[PDB]
Amino acid sequence: AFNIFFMVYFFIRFIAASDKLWFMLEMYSFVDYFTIPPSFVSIYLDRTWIGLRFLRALRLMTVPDILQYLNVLKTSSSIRLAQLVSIFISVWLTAAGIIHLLENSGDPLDFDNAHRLSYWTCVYFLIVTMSTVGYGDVYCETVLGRTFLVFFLLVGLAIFASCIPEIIDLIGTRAKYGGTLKNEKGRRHIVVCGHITYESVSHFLKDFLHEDREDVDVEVVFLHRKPPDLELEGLFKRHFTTVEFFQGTIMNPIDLQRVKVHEADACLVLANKYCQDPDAEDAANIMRVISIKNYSDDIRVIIQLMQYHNKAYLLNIPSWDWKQGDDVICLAELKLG
Amino acid sequence: LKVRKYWCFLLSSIFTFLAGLLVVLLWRAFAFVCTFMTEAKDWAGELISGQTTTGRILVVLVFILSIASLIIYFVDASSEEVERCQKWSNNITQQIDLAFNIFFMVYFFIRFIAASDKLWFMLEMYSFVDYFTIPPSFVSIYLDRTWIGLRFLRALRLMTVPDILQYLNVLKTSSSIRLAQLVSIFISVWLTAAGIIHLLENSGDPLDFDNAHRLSYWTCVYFLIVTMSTVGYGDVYCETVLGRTFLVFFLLVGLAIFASCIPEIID
Ligand SMILES: [K+]
Ligand SMILES: [K+]
Repeated sequence: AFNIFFMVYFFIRFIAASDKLWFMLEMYSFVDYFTIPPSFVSIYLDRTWIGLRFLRALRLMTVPDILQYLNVLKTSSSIRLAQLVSIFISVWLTAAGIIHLLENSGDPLDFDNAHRLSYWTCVYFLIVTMSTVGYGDVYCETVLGRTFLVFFLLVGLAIFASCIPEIIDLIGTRAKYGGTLKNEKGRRHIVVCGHITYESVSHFLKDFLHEDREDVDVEVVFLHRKPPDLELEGLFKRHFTTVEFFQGTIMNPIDLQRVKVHEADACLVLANKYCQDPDAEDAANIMRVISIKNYSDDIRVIIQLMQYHNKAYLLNIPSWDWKQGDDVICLAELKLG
Repeated sequence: LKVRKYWCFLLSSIFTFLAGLLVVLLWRAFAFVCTFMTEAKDWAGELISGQTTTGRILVVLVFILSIASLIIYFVDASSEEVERCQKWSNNITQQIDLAFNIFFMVYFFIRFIAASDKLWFMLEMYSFVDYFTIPPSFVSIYLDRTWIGLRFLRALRLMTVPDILQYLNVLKTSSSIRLAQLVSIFISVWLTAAGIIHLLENSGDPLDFDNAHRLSYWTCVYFLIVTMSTVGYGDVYCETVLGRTFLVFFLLVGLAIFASCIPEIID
């Protein structure tokens, strides 16, 4: 009865097929031609067999398509991985049906070397074959069945090594720096932004995390746009308990939320001493303070400034208060002073 | 074995596991429209954020004795019987496992009483194991019969072992800690899966209860070590239908898990 409105269902595909010839070998139509006549088989001789109806498992490859219709998996990335698992299950199940048929029926010549195998065993047979484990407790005995194992392993390995090594490998790779800063009860921390290099961070960490400093625990959060290099990565490893790095920009409001600016005690901005244009570096550093002050008014900001004449620009910020704790460290004025 | 009795033992595990599903979800959300607070601050440091003695002392007695609980589980794991009956008065180890769990099932209370998340804490990995092992403690007290149980899940406590190593400063470097993490899950998953294999094979299928193959825990660990390496000697293999279903699932999820983190961080 299910096939009654399925073999007329194929008619609507065949009646108005755009390609009258290329539609002959289409994957979904190919299965039906081997399953529709079996429907007529059980009506003229009163005898039914296992048949090729196990090929209906190939309809599972359309299952992810309906999931798009129901909006279960809206993202395209999830759809692509949902595709591959659909063929994997469909191929695994339809091959077990072939194994079940090629073993229980037996060879057409002698019809005596038939081994009783269950479909629950056939799926267990192939799952350990694909994993290349090979327990050997269950194995194929029919000559025709043995020929399939030789072919299907050969075509299966080639198919496995044709798409998975190129598209599955891309999905696995992901970034290692990111995510919201971990929160702790009674956690005091500061945010350091600006120029983040080895010989600049190390000097600051020597004094801030000094050996003889009396016991106060303040975490240090570094927010730099570029990922750290190997020279600086080792420095963070030696201070893993008190120093954490996050990839982002202090100018991005989203990245400000990631480092929990409003929870920070103070914000520190470092200046690039080796810059061709000190005025350009100072302008960028000052503009970082504006972003921090815009996000939170009552935040303490300490900035390294290259030139003395750029101090006046920081006074133009309405939220900049020297009495509240904001302070400017001018390298040129202090060094030559 | 007169009649099956592990079904109600698991039902008791089901009762307590689903008890949190009912006692918590029915009461928490009613107070929004219109002690717990003090002890939570201590418990956060008493269990997790302990530096010198608030957390370390409590942590030491939960994983060392869990390993001891695993050790005393091995002596009954090596036993041929899966559900044996014995007088629980003065056995060699029947008193200790219950006694160890006596201050473990009230230990879970301090986690549950002052849990920051009343609902999200239901499925946490360490709390998930207890809900399937705490009611088994009550199992052996009302019918005088003890079985293999789900106490093999205590092997998942080995994933906390590297955390204590940080407390004792055995592995100071962060790089050594990261690799020490991965080996901890690898051993914990390997041992806990062997316990499932031991239970799914010795107990047998619930329907017929005749196709049960005698397998030892020493054999089960050897069974999976060659399966993970994809060698497959075949000298030992699973015969139970339920056990065979696990091999199909665990290889599939194991290969996906193996190919999800090792290729990116181990490399
Ligand atoms: K093999
Ligand atoms: K093998």
